[PDB]
Parts: sequence; structure tokens; C-alpha cells
Amino acid sequence: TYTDTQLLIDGEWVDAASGKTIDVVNPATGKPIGRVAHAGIADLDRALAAAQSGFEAWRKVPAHERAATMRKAAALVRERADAIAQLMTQEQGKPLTEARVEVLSAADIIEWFADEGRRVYGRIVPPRNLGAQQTVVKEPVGPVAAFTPWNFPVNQVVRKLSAALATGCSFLVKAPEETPASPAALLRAFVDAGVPAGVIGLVYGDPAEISSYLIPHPVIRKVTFTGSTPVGKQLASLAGLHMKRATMELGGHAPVIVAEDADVALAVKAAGGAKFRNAGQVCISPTRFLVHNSIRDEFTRALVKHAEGLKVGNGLEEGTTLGALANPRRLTAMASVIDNARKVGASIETGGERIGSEGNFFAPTVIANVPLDADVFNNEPFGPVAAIRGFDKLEEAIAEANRLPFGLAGYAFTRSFANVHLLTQRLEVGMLWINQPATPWPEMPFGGVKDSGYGSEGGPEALEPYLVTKSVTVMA
Amino acid sequence: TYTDTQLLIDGEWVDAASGKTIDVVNPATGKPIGRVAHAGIADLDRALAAAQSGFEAWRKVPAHERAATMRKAAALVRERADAIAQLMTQEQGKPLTEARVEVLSAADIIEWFADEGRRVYGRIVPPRNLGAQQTVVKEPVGPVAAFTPWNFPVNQVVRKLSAALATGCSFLVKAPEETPASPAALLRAFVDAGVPAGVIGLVYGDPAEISSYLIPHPVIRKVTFTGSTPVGKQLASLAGLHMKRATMELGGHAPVIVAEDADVALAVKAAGGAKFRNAGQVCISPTRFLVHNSIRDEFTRALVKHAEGLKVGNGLEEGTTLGALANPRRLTAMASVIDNARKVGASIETGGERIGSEGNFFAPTVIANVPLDADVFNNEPFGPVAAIRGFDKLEEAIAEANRLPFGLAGYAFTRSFANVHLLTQRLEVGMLWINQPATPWPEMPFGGVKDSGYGSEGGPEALEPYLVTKSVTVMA
Amino acid sequence: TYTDTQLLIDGEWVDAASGKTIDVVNPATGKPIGRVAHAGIADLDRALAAAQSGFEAWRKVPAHERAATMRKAAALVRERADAIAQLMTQEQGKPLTEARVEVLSAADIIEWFADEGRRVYGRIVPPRNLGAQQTVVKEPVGPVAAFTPWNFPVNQVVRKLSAALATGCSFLVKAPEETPASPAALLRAFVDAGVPAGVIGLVYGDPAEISSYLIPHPVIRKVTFTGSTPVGKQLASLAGLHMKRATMELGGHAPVIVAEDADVALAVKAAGGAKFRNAGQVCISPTRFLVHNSIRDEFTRALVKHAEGLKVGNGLEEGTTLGALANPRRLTAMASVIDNARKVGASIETGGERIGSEGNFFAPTVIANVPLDADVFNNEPFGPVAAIRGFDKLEEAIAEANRLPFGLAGYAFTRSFANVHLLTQRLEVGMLWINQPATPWPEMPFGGVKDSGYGSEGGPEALEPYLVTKSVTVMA
Amino acid sequence: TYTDTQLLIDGEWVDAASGKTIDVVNPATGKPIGRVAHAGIADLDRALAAAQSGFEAWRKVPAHERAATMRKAAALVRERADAIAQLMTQEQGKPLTEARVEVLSAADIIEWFADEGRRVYGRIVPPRNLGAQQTVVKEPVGPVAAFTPWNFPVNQVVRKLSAALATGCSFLVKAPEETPASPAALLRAFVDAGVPAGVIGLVYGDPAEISSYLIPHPVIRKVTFTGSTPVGKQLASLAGLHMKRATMELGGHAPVIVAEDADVALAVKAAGGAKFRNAGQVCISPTRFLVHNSIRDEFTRALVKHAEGLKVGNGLEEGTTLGALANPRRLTAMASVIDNARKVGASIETGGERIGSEGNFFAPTVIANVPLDADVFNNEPFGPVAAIRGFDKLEEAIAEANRLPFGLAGYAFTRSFANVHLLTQRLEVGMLWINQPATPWPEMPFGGVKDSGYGSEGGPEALEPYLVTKSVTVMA
Ligand SMILES: NC(=O)c1ccc[n+]([C@@H]2O[C@H](COP(=O)([O-])OP(=O)(O)OC[C@H]3O[C@@H](n4cnc5c(N)ncnc54)[C@H](O)[C@@H]3O)[C@@H](O)[C@H]2O)c1
Ligand SMILES: NC(=O)c1ccc[n+]([C@@H]2O[C@H](COP(=O)([O-])OP(=O)(O)OC[C@H]3O[C@@H](n4cnc5c(N)ncnc54)[C@H](O)[C@@H]3O)[C@@H](O)[C@H]2O)c1
Ligand SMILES: NC(=O)c1ccc[n+]([C@@H]2O[C@H](COP(=O)([O-])OP(=O)(O)OC[C@H]3O[C@@H](n4cnc5c(N)ncnc54)[C@H](O)[C@@H]3O)[C@@H](O)[C@H]2O)c1
Repeated sequence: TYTDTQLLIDGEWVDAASGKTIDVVNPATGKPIGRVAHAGIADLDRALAAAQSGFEAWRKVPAHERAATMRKAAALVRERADAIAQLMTQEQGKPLTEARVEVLSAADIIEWFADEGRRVYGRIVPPRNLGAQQTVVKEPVGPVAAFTPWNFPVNQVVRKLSAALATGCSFLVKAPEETPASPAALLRAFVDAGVPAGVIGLVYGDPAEISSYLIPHPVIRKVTFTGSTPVGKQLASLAGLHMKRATMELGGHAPVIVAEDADVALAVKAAGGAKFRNAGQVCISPTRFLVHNSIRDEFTRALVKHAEGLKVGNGLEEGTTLGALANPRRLTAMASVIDNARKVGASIETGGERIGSEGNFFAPTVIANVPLDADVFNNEPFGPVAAIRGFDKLEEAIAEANRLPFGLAGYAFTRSFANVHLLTQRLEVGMLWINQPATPWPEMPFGGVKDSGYGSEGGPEALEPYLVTKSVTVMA
Repeated sequence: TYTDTQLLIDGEWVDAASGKTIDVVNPATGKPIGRVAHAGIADLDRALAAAQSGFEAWRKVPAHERAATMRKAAALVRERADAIAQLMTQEQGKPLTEARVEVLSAADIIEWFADEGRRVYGRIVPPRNLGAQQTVVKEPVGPVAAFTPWNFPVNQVVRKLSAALATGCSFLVKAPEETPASPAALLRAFVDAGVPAGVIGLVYGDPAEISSYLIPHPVIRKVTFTGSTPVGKQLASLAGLHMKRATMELGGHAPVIVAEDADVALAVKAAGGAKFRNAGQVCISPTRFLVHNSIRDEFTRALVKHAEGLKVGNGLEEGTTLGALANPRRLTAMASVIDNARKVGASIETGGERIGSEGNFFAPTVIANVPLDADVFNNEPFGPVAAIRGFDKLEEAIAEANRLPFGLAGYAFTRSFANVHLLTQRLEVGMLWINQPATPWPEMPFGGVKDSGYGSEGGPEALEPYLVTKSVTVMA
Repeated sequence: TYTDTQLLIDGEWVDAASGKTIDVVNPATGKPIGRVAHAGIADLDRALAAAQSGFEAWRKVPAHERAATMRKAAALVRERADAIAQLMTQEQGKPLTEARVEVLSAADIIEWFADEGRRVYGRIVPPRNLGAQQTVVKEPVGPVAAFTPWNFPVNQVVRKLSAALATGCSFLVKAPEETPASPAALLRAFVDAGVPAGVIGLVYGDPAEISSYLIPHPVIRKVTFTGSTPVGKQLASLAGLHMKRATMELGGHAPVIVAEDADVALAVKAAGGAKFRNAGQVCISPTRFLVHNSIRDEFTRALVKHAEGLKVGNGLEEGTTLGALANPRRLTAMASVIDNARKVGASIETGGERIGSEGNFFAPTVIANVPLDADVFNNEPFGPVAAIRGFDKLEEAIAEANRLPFGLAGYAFTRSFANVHLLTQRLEVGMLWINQPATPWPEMPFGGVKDSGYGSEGGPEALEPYLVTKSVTVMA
Repeated sequence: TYTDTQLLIDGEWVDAASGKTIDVVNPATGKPIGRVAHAGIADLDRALAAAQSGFEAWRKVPAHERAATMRKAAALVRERADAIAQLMTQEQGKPLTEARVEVLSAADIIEWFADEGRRVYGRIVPPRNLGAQQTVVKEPVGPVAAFTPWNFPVNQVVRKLSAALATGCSFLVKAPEETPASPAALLRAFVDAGVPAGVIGLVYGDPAEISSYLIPHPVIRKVTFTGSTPVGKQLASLAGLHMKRATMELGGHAPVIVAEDADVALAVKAAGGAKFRNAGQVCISPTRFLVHNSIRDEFTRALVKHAEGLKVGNGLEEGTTLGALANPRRLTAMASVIDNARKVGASIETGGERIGSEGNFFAPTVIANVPLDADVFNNEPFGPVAAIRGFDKLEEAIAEANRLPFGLAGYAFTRSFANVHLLTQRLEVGMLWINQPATPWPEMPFGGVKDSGYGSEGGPEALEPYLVTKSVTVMA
């Protein structure tokens, strides 16, 4: 079973006024599975009016009641994990097992943020005149416009949504048209748990028309976007033209520094498993594997065997560990990346081709002998491709790791305290994981530097983009 | 005695490569008093190269050394405050007494920030696996491009500068061409204190050309602007287009709520004093006086008396209490404001005219019976004009206070806990002062919401726009 | 139904090795209702060995798993609220309605602390040498010995227990022999939710023998006591002799300052309702009512009518709003207080006598015209007695409020911001509530100054007594 | 040149009312060099009355003024450091170079704490009812009684003093009778800087009589002791009996773990240097050297060489690197320690004897082959003796490090992240230094666990024992 998806406006699942829809396809087969409403300006207007009202209601609900309502929604998400996972796999491609992991980690996210909303603390400042009380109070910024991508349909919504609700803002999101049902189910849990009419809204349609209307509108006080660097720059540019608060999680290009002293088997297992997660369609996916020359050959061979062990297929079939890529553009993007690697003299150690003629299946691929000018070492591939290059000195791996304008995630494998410390200071990334894969828990900051954007989506720092800070000084 | 001004590039005071200069005029006379170097692109390229290596040097100086160096700069600023104040008064117009208070408080600000840099703390998070250490590390974002205006030539540079230096960033500021000598004496204190070559740079010239070149440049990792709403929109847009971190301190339109239970004498002395500070040329200048009908007329007469007691004249005369406006565009703007007020049926209770035919002298002015559609009640006057309206109910005054897209400062006068609490929760401002004038100590956040911008320039919060936050997890 | 109570040692409900028990009485009738095991030194030894083991296990369980186990126990407490309330009312005396409130607020407490255990943050300090990492880590102190009283049998356990478990300490408590079943049910929820063997223990017996053995024993690293000031001083003295960490919540003697501008009806309702809560057997119960002379007579008369409206009786019978006092000593203590008031010239405005000849029923009592040397104005009465005295100047009410060595809770009623501010600065109390009764939520600090003891039992400060702080500096 | 010492009471240097004095002797010669006033009860009563009104004055001085005054004191301490150091060396014995470093670092400590007092922040908590403001306010606890020992006559006073003054407390210290002039010059700097009359007081006499009188006295709200474990037990017991807040910094017995992968030359230079600092008369002096068997013998020989290179002599000679021990009871104690070591079969590798027959000179000593039952491996030697033992496995060394009831400082030498992480989580100490000697900067917490005491004397945590925390909730 796969369901058609509607807009959520003012507590009501509704069609667009025009009645227009967009078709949704299963990327494992290319076959239509359902449809989603395509919003016009008139539905956005109704959504903006409701977000204004929702904001006025939700800001007045004490943090401990907001928190309990969020926790109920999380319990519902958790109760419905199987059904939501099933929707997600059909629209997006990832294996059922990975979809369930994402839905459960959404529940965990909502819960931590629920509790953090109760710890949005002001402060009292020792005063220069004891007749006066000097305070700093924190309040919600106002209605949020959010724009989220298809690669983790639920999780890319839930951090933003959980942050907005915990601070007491209202929230209007344009979820992905290619993966609409799983996020709509996430929103439905919040409605079912008691979040009032107007506090949350959900639209789909033409992304550029929606973001062009929403971002400049006087109801919206904060914009949040997760996506590509080039669309991020257009949106941050418009947000600045209209003096809106904005945060952005954009491309990454994660380096992986496997040092001379690394546990090599651990590196292959950790960084290899993390590469093929969601078929590499992850903003923090390990991409540029910088491997000390003493162990490069051993690493490369073991990474190749890891890729060869993956079972490619429809994400509903058990045994599947690597599903369809999410859409046909991702297939074309992979061929372009592979063609360019071969042209510039790199070696395809395994994979490198489409599998079959139906759906978006690409083989897990490992590329070695990669020169610095290959597309795979410069543009974010966002697909099931690891690129390996050797180095002799740790300092040259670190310079390579910082060479690109991306800087989101970084990985390393090493045993010495001095190398940890050096990597910690020197690597230009938002997030660094050593001797393990990415474990991006809600309590941990999650955000970029440079072209990867700005603003955190974890920790207490995740509430700051949704808050205004007010200095209040009262003389008795 | 007034001094020509040069660029500060790589530890040296230098002319522009071209030899071009711009004339500086005394706004009390219209007469040339000196000139400032006019940078072109070649000078900016040298400033940027120096800023890069400066960032690389300064980020390695431990915090406690950076603090001690900053405190040395502060002590020199304190000692030279009267000679710096004489420069400021000549180029900008404010009375000497105000200029001294500005410069002495610059020293106070440097000291607080020097100490704050020793408290940029990371976090250790209780881990999900006890075999890993999860930390949150803070580090300087990089070279900063700062753009500052003429109203507080020193003070608008000093918080930005101190924040940059306390975090380990390097700093390149374009200070105002019409008030260049006093900001250059501020940077000189720092050079004399031992801030190394390239860590600070100062340039002057064509604002648009410089900002268009600096903001997109790869060296600049962060932008900070203080000035008008419409210019900040243009710059935050450019900054968005090149994915640069940006803070913005923009227009205000500060309401004053004088409640039924207010002490009227206090309200006039506090808010009337604050209105005519630097001739209203202040982003936090009280502008819209909303006075409870029971005391509207009594307040209006007392504010009229306050304004008629100011002594208008050259700021170098020590008894001068209202100097010349900073520049001729400010006279033009006061004429338009008063003209519209008269045309919409408001009453000019005092002032309303230029004084003399030389310099930029405008009389301190009070406007009563002001309709909500008057320019003075919608656009930021930025000059020595107060606008008075009545109200019956506190909640009508709060709604008027929140009508405008501006939201920087607010003031109120009241004695009940209930009113204090209400004004605290409901007024859409970044800073609220109750029963006293503005006291923006460095330890207190200072920043806007809505069209007034974003980012704070006081408190620990002042450092965050200059920091990047990095999640580090290391499995042992 | 009322059940006999056993010791909890190493995951097992067990009898004492001697087989000794103590009888439990219903204070509403004087009739035996059950019994509780009476521990000897040999059972304590087995308890201390298990706490050592429990500490070694529980310290290794990640904060997010500890947190989920605590939340389950809270859900169980909440599921069993009726059954636990019933036990409590029979052993302790309070009305069923109030017992249910306490059990539910216990669940709320456990939950907030569960979440706070995940936010025991270390920090990273900017280093004096960048080659070195300077960190501050937080770890559990070790096994706790706790000693809790009969007045809120569950709540006096739950803050201490929740704090210890959230930090990762083990916990051994000696609960009250006169009210053992309700706390034992609280502990049983934690066993049922999965807290491992040894992490929690529960003993009863002779309090002085237990605290004399536990406090000096090398397994115990932290002592916590809630009780009387004189027993607190003996226990803190012994804890210091053995260099143990100790916190103490001791007597209060709460002032209530009803100022000239008070809402009088609000004062009677808030402070009057709070006085007769748990029949005044509360460490923060409003006791010394300092009332401005203009409204003293009106206040006194309305407080008298509030007391006269209470329905005294068995706590299981519906309609009951004031139950039996908890034990016969409390009845004797009340007569002594009333006899002394009459002897020193005060007036008994209502109540003042035992009701009936069975059980521990005392009438709700209001005393006026109280001189400063009455026992009720010096010793903590801990019973259903309010004592009223007038004042003319707010400064003399404040001096009276600070006259005694107690300082736990304080109350006031006033409308002006200046009075709030003055009271906030000047009143020597741990907790001050204005214009409302006590709402001691888990997120709020709860602790004394002076003879009322030290250490907080709310907020993040509640974890600090259960934590050690370790500076770690590692040179690369 | 050495100066007799007086009491500091109410802004005046005075004799005891009685005229009694105590002789002060130079420990390098046994010869009188001056005398110190010997307070009786009447002097203490005047000190306490002054401390009370001092507390009332100082708590009203805004933080920023208190800071500026403290910084002035710091500057005077810096300027006078060499004259203060000459006093210290004569009365206490340490080399002049060490005495200068102690006094210069006292100035650094005052400065950090002065700034920290401006950051004693309260909290605003998100309320359960939006009509109330819930705040957490911090305020000084009250007059402090401080008791300090002879080992760092200045430095043991300065953190306590600075913490007291930064929070708004008044401070009355009993400094050591055997080293009285240098602490009195520290208090003089503060008097000269403008700390008002009564805010500080200094007394000398009979330690027991003074502590027995001060600790129970109603004026004293807080006690702080640094000294021996057995004396601190006696004082923390007395403090408990009168319900006074207490902090305690007591004995240490610092392990040094030299791991298999350690740099031996670094370990000897860092830990060997630290052992013979102030002749081992330091609560954090490395004592139990636990060295991996592969390098035990090499470490032992190198430490022997380090010790034989010290230059023993009068501390006034600038080339002296090990001075006389502070007092004759310290010789007696070194003789007992060495004697027991010999009797239990340990080997004296170097030193082991008194040098000369005048003064308190004891040779730098290294003991190897030390059994676990030797006095030197159980009791704090507090003198110039290192005790060496081997180990095979890191976890046996950790268990030995944790065997003793002491837990102040620890040291280790190792290069692997795994070992660093393990030592961090498992070593029962308050401070751990890895690959370097002790660097206890004021910004870092400094305090023990178990028998070494409680309370921190660095970091923000240093202020908490001098603060009370007050929950304030005000319903509007
Ligand atoms: N950071 C991330 O997690 C993330 C997510 C999705 C895609 N991407 C990057 O971009 C590529 C995405 O490919 P794509 O084919 O989806 O192309 P795209 O660049 O057109 O899409 C980027 C995202 O922005 C949205 N979008 C596009 N134009 C928009 C507008 N004008 N207003 C609002 N939203 C708009 C899309 O719905 C999509 O989710 C990937 O290869 C990857 O490198 C990154
Ligand atoms: N504290 C403040 O926030 C502040 C300060 C000065 C002016 N203003 C506002 O601006 C109004 C008009 O000011 P004005 O007469 O200086 O005119 P303006 O708006 O042309 O200039 C405003 C400021 O921005 C700068 N600026 C202008 N264009 C720029 C560009 N392209 N790049 C970089 N910097 C640029 C100027 O150097 C000046 O300091 C004032 O009346 C007031 O409302 C606000
Ligand atoms: N930094 C420290 O923590 C520190 C400092 C000095 C001594 N000690 C320990 O104490 C041992 C012996 O020291 P000692 O020879 O000075 O003998 P001691 O134990 O008699 O004195 C220790 C300190 O406590 C003080 N003191 C003693 N009785 C007191 C009382 N009743 N009230 C108040 N203060 C009192 C002394 O003035 C002295 O400063 C040392 O060898 C060492 O183990 C520790």
C-alpha cells in the first residue's frame, strides 16, 4: 500500500485550490505509485495566515506543555515506524531496514528537543547600578519557512521542525515532491498528538515559486534550507535582500584521513559502511579517502571487498543492503563522475555501471589513483562512489582535506593523542569523527563552515537560530 | 589642530598606491580640515593578503596573551581619549563632552572583550558510547570585513574589532570617509600595543566599490555591517550569494511607552536626554513617544522645555550641548520630516528649522498630535526630532510599538511589576530600558530583530558570529 | 488493603537477618496496620557491598540509557499512583487527593532529572599553550547514603534518588519507619523498570544506629539528609569528621510579607491554602505572617474563614481537606505551641484544640497579636498554625523576616516593581514566591541558607552535590 | 632586612591588645628574624565586628568597581613581587626564584578572579505559568573565616581572598604564624588599592583557639581551610556542628603513571622538576612513581641524576635550587619516612639524610623497590622524597593509583589516545596532568575528592562556595 499526499493547512489535510497534483514514482521500478498536491500562491496565503495565528497560540503555551505534546508525537512516530518506513522506501529507494532506523532516530530527535525547549535559559547580569535589574531573555523568532530535500525525507524535516516547536515558533515546510508521504506522516503524528491548527503547515509544488513567495513575505521571520550549495546561495541571497534570519546546511565533501598508525580493518568497516549508507546520498558521506601509502593497497583491496559484498535491489526485498538511487538525475550524475574518472587516468577498482535497465540502480564503486583534478575530488558526488588517493606526510593529507570550499564532515583513523589533537585543531569541518562512523545524535552540533553553510541543527546551539535575545534593564 | 588620515595595511600607515585622497569637512563650518587616503583595488589586495597571514599568526597566540595585548591597547585609548575626542568632534560634530564619553567607553569595551576571549569555552557531552570522547570545540571563523558608519566613529568599530580580536580572527574595516581620523587613532592604539602586522587593517574610499570587492573575496570568511536598513539589505544579499557569515546592525525606531503610573519628570529627563544625545543620530534614539493621555500634555510641555534648554553651537565649545548634524544630507532629511509633519496636521511645538546658513545646525524639535501616517512615525528620522502621541490603554501602545518592521531599542516608564512583566514579554525589540536612559554596557547583548538586523554586539553572545563550532567524536 | 514492607538489598526484597520488625500505625485511628523490617548492622554490610557493585555497574551505563530506564520507572510510578497514594494516606495521614498530587509530581521530578543527566557537561578551556588540551570533566561521586523524613514519604526520596541515578552514583536510603510502604513502592518502580541489582537499596530500623554506621563507612562517598536542624548538625558534624560530601535540607520558618499594596484576597487564598497543605507539615510552610497594619484586620478575618472552611477527618474519606497529623509527637508539639501563645498574650482566633480522642487530629489554627518572643515566632511549628503580626514600614517586615537563623522559604504579596526588587535582594531565603503559593518544580533550585542547610535539590545545581569535577591537561 | 608583622583589623595595622608576639625563625639558620602579633579573643571580636560591617559595605559595591579595585591590588602585588619574595624566602625557606614565581602568579590569579566576579550570572527559567517570572539569583554568602598554611604563604591566601572579594563577601583569614610577613604584604596591596575597612582582616596566634572561636561565631557564614587531612576533619566537623558552609583542601598523594610508550627524558624532567618544587612541600607533589617495568631502571637512574643536580643552600643565594624545609617537624618526618623505607627493604638510591647540623636541610631522596606497605606509599611525605615502583599492566597501575583514600593530583606520561582516555575516566583525582608538570592556572578547577577534601579553587566553580542561590518566582 502507498497513499496519495495532501497539503496540511490550519489543522486540515486538503487539496490545492486548483486541484493540481504531481506524480510520485518508485525509483526501484520507474512506475507511478501515487500523487501529491501541488500548491499555488492562494494555498500559500492561507498557509501564511495560519502560521501567523499558530505562532500567536504556540508562543503562549508553556515550555513544559509544548514538551509533553512533542513527546506524544514521538511516541506516535515510534508506534508507526513500520508504516512510515514502508512509505519512505517506496518513494525514496533506501532499504526498509535503513528507513526504519531513520524513523526511529526521528523519534529520538523530537524527544531531546522537547526537553531542550525547557532549558532555553535567560540570564541575570551583575548590574553596574544595584538599583537596576539587568536581564537577558530568550523568545521565539516567529514563523519559520523551511525547505527540505529528498535524501532523508523525515530526518531533514524533524530537526528543523523540533527546533521550531521547542522554542515556540510556528513552522511551514515545503517537503520534497519526490518523497512526500513519509514527511507528511511525520507531520500527521504532530497533529494527532495535539499540536494546534496553524502551528505546523506542509506544502509541496514548484520549489522555486514557493521559496520565492515565502521568503520575502512579511509573516515569515526565519528561513531554513537544506540542499545544494548553488540553490543555497540563491536562497540566502534572497533572504538577505529581505532581511530574514537564515540558516543553511549545504554540500559536504568529506575527507577521510587514514593515518600511518590506523587500524586498517576498523577504517574499512567504519568508513566503508558509512560510504554506502543511503547509497552515499548523504551530506556527510565519506568521499575523499586519503590513505597513507604504507597501507593504501591493503585498504583499497579491503574497501573493494566491502563494496562487492553489498546486495543491490528493491528496498522492500529482505537481504537488500543498497537500494535504488533516489531519482534518475542521480544515475546520470554517477555516469558523468565515472566517465570523468576514466578520462583523467583513475582506475575503477569495482562497480562503475548501471545495473539493469529499469529503476535507478548503480553499482557500488571504488575509484583509486585519483588525480586532484577529477570531478569526484572536487564536486560532491552524492552517490555510491569512494575515491582513494595516497599520501606520505600527515600535513599534506590535512592540506588536501582543507583544499575545497566545502567543510561539513571529516573522518580520520589514527591512534596517537598528538594526531587526534592536530586533526582536531587543523581540519576545517563542522564535525569530525575519529575511529568510528558518523553518530550524529541530537545532542551534538551539526552544521557547516565555508560553502557548507551556517547554523547548527544539533545541541543547544540548534535553538539559537529560532530565538531572539532581548536585553532588559529595569531601574527601581 | 586636525590630522590627515592614511590606510593601515600590514603594520604601516600608508597612502593609497594612487595618491588619491578625499577631503574631510567640519560639519559645524562646511570648511576642509584635512583629507583621507582613498584606497583602490591594489590596496585592498594587499590588505587581504596581510589579513590572511595575520589570521594565521593571531589564531596561534594563546587567549591570555591576546587579552593582555588588548588591555594594553585599552590603556592607550584611555590615555589618549581627549586628543581622540578633539579629532572626532571636528569631523563628526558632536559635542566634545560626548566625544570624550564615547572614547572612554571604548576602552571599557576593549577590556571586557579581552577577558571574554579567555572564556570561549568548549563543551564535553556525555557520550552514547563510553569508549568515545564527544567534544564541542569553538574556533575563530577567519578574516573579517567590517563596514562602519559615521555616527559613533570609534564606538562602531570597537565592538566589532574587539570581538574579532578576542576570538583569534583578523580584522579589516572600512571606516567612514567623513569621520576618518578618530577610528584611525583607535587602530593606532592597537598597533602601538603590539597587535601584529596584518591582524588589523583599515581602509577608506568608495564604500560600494570596497564592499563589492571585499565581500565576495575568498579570504574573507565573515562580514559585519552597521548602517542603514536599505544598504544592509544590499550587503546581506551579496554576502548570501557568496555564502559568507554576516551580522547586521541596522535602523531603529524606538518607542517610548510612558504609562499611567509613570514618574513624568524622570521620563522627560531620561528619554529627553537620550533623544538629543549625538543629536538623535543614534540607532537607539527614542523617537515615538507614546504617553498615556492623563499626562500627555504635561510630558509634551516638559520635553519642549528640555529641548529649549539645549545649547546649540560648535562642539569644541565645552558648554555646547547640541552640535551640528554630521553632514548636509541630514539637514535635507530633517527638512523633509518636519515638512511632512506640518502637511499631515501635526503641530511643531518647538524648533523645526535650520539654524544659521553655515554648517549643519538644526534646531531641537518636538512634534505633537502626530498621526500614524506621518513620515516621522514610519521612517527613522535619525536627527533631533521627537514625535508624541497619546494612548488610553497600555495594550494599544504596545501594538503601536510593534507596528513597524524596525525593532532595535525600546523604552518605558512605569512602576508596577505587572507592566514591567508585560512590556518585557510583548515588546518586539532587542533592548528594552525601563525608568532610565540607555546604558549599553559591553556585558549586555546589543542587537536588533526584524528589519533592524541580527547578531549581538555585547555579552558572550557577541563572540558567536566570529566563531565556528566543531563537533569532535573520537573512539578510543 | 495495606502491605508489610521489606528491605531492598541487591535487587531482592528481603527481611532483616534477625527477623525483627517495627509496627506501623494509621495516624487517623492509632491502630496498627502493618509492619516494616528492622535492619541490623549485618544487613547494612550486605547493603554497602551491593552499593559498591551497583556503583561500578551504573557509572558505565551511558547517560541516554540511564535516562530511558528512569523514564520507564516514572511511567510505572504514574501507572500506580492510586495504589501508592492509598498506602501513603494510611501511614502518613494526608488526604488521598494530596497523596496523589505528590506521587504524580514524583513522576514529573524523575523525568526532568532523567533528561538533566544527559546534560552533565564538561568544558574545554582556552589553553595557555596550544600544544595542550585543557578540559574539565564531571563524574559521579560514588555511593550515596540518604536519610529521609515522614512528611512527604515519596517526594523526600525522589529528588535525591533521581539526582544520584542521573549522575551515575549508586544510592542507599533509610526511609521513614512511620511511613515505609509508599517509599518502598517508589523504589519498586525503579526495580521493575530495570535499575540493576545494588544500584538502589532501601533500609529501615533505628535511625541513629543506621546513620552512625553508614556515614563513616568507606563505601559511602556522599551523605544527604532532610530533617530537623538539630539532627542535621549532628550528622553534618559526623560527615565532616569522616570527610564525606554532605548536603542537608533542614528546618524553615517561612515569613510572609503582605505589603500595603497587596491584593489581600489573593494573599489569603495563596498563603492560606499553602499553610494548611499537608497540615502545615512542610519545611516551606508559611508560618510568620507579617501584615501591613492597614489591612491586618481584614487579612486576619479572611484567613480565619479559610481555616474554618477546611473539613477535618480521615484522609481516605472524600471531602477531607485536612487529615490527621502524622504522629502523636506532632499533637503534643501543637498543644505546647498553643499553650505558649496564650501564656505570652497572643489571641487564638480559631482552632487551637485537638479534635476527638482517637488519632492525631488538631484543628486548623490562626493566632494573632503575636509577640516576638512566642515559640510560634521562633521555633518551626510544622503543624496547622498560622501566626499573624502587623507592621507599618516594609523595612521592619524585612528585618523580622531575617531575624531567625532559619532561611528556607519566604513569601510576599505586593504589586510594585520596587518592592519586588527590594524583597528579592534583601530577604535571606533560598526560595521566594511572590503573589502565588509555592510551586517547587524540579527545574527550580530548592535549598536553604544559614541553619536551613546547604545544597540544592532542584535545577542543574541539584546534580553538583553528586558530581566530582576533574581538571585534565594533556600535552601533545 | 625582615619586617615584624601586625594584625590587620578595620583598615589598620595593629598589635594584639595584649602586646603578645610570637618569634619567627629563618628555617635555613634556626635564628630569630622577627615577630608577629599574637591575637587574643578581644582582637578576634573586633575583627568579626569589622567583618560584618565590611560585608554590608562590600556587597553593595557593583561588580565592575570591585573588579577594578582588585586589579589595582594585583598591579601592586606585581610591582612588589621581589620585596615580597625576599620576605617569603626568609620565613619559609624556598628559593627566591620560586618565591618570585609564586608572588607573580598571585597577581595573575587576582586578575582572573576580578573579571570572574563580573560573570556571576543568574538564570531565567522558562516558566510553567507565563504570568510568572522564575529567576535564579546568586548572592554572596557572607563573612568568611579562612585558615591557611605555610607552604605557599601567599598563594594559599590569594585564591580564597579573591574568590571572597569577587563575590561580595568579606574575608577574615588566619595566616601561618611561621610564615607571616608575605601574606601580610599581600593584604597590604589590597588595603593600598582601596578595599574598604573591615572587608579584609588578618590575624595570627594560636591556630586552635582562633579556629574554635571563629567557626562557631554567628558572624561567620562560611569556612575555608587548607592543610592536613586530620586537622581538616576536626574543622569540618566543627563547621558541621554549627551548620556553616565549608570547603577543605587537604592532603594529596600524587601518583605518576609512566606508561610503556612514554618519553622517559620528558617524564623525568617534568615529574622530577615537580617533585622537588618547594622541596616536595606541596599538596600536588608527585610522590608514587609507577613506571612500566620496561623502563623502570632507566627512569630511576635519570631521576637519581636529576636529584643529585639540585643545589642545596640558603634560598637567598640565587643559584639555590633546593632550600631548607619549612620547619623542624619536617626533618623529623623525613627521618621517619626514610627509616621505615629502609626497614621494609626498599633501597635508598640517593640522599636519605639531613645535611649539616643547622637549619632544616634534607637531601633530595629517591627510593626504589618500594613495597606497598611502606609509609612513603601510604602517608603523605610532604618533602623531597620520590618513591618508585614498577608495573606490567596499565590497569594494575591505575588500581594502585586509586588504592589510597587521598585524591588530589595525578600525573601520567603516554602517547596513545586510548591511554589518555582511560586515565581520564578511571583515575580518582581532582586534577590530572599528562606529559607536562603541574600548570594550575586560575581558570582551571583545583580541588580534591575522598580524603583530599572538597570545593574548587579555580574556574567559575571557585565562586560557588562563596555564593548562595535563590529561586525567585513572581506572579504578575
Ligand atoms: N545537503 C544535503 O543534504 C543535500 C540534499 C539534497 C541535495 N543536495 C545536493 O544537490 C544535489 C541535488 O540534486 P537535485 O537533482 O535534487 O538538484 P537541485 O540542486 O535542483 O536540488 C537541491 C534541493 O533544493 C530544492 N530546490 C531546488 N531549487 C529550489 C528553489 N528555487 N527553492 C527552494 N528549493 C529548491 C530541491 O527540491 C532539492 O531538495 C545533490 O547531488 C547534492 O550534491 C544536498
Ligand atoms: N547606527 C546605525 O545603524 C546607522 C548609522 C548611520 C546611518 N544609519 C541610517 O542611514 C540613513 C542615511 O545615512 P547616510 O546619509 O550615511 O546615507 P547612506 O545610507 O548612503 O549610508 C549609510 C552608511 O552605509 C555606508 N554605505 C552606503 N552604501 C554602501 C555600500 N554600497 N557598501 C558599504 N557601505 C555603504 C555609508 O558609508 C554609511 O556609513 C540615516 O539617516 C540612518 O537612518 C544608521
Ligand atoms: N597544602 C596543604 O594541603 C598542606 C599544607 C601544609 C601541611 N599539610 C599537611 O600537614 C602535615 C603536617 O603539617 P604541620 O607540621 O604544619 O602540622 P599540623 O598538622 O599541626 O598543621 C597543618 C596546618 O593546619 C594548621 N592547624 C593545625 N591545627 C589547627 C587548628 N586546630 N585550627 C586551625 N588550624 C590548625 C597549622 O597552622 C598548619 O598550617 C604536612 O606534612 C602535610 O601532610 C598540607
